[PDB]
Amino acid sequence: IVGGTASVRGEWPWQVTLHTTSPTQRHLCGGSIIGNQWILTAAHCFYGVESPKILRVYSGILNQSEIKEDTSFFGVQEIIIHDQYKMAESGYDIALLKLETTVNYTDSQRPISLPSKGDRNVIYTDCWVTGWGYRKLRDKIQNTLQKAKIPLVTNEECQKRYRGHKITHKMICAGYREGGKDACKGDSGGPLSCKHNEVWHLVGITSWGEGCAQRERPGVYTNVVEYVDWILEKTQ
Ligand SMILES: [O-][n+]1cc(-c2c(-n3cnnn3)ccc(Cl)c2F)ccc1[C@@H](CC1CC1)n1cc(-c2cncs2)cn1
Repeated sequence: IVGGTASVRGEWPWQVTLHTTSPTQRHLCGGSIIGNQWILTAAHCFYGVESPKILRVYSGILNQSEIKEDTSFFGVQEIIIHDQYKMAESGYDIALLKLETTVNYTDSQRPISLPSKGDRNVIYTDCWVTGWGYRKLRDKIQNTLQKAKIPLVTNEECQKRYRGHKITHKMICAGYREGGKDACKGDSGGPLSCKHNEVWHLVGITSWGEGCAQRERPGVYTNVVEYVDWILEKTQ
């Protein structure tokens, strides 16, 4: 996260850190708890992942340094990537992880609701991106989970900033015109979380962008409301 600040324990309890363990263990992507055995993340995260065997899901983590050889994690039973996914910039950047067992929810590990039926025309004004990613283009994964409030941008404005890409209704864009706050490398797959009537909703999945926090180049997010039927179908 560029231009963000440190979170505290329990502040974003649906946020998980997905680790790969091949050829060495490291943070791969963010993700969001949406059910006791279900994580929602980005399909691009699994580029070069040979199978679910090498994945570890860690929840209730504030600092990456908390993760040691005895830290509990969830195994991944199945990776479900959208059938039309080809690359993040073309859309369909969405994946479900089915865990091998059920999260018992606690103060530090909680689900986030999907955008609610009948809320299609809600204007979200309280949206936050979170993650352990770079603070600038040439950086490193951060120890403490970071947060930044970022305003949504209309798809018309977003298309004007990305005339070489097709910005569809299945994407949502977010950023300041002057830049300075954005997701960056290592934040992909995590949530764009928006609070409405004091309830948090998973509005976006961090997906792609031209650079990090550049002027007039918003971050692009998978528009979760447009995949609710797909999510319900896979998780039934
Ligand atoms: O995470 N992440 C974020 C963005 C991104 C950007 N960025 C544009 N240029 N950089 N970021 C801007 C706006 C928005 Cl919304 C973004 F989602 C693009 C790509 C990635 C991921 C894809 C990898 C997982 C397949 N990635 C992770 C790493 C590293 C991990 N460990 C050390 S490096 C490098 N790439």
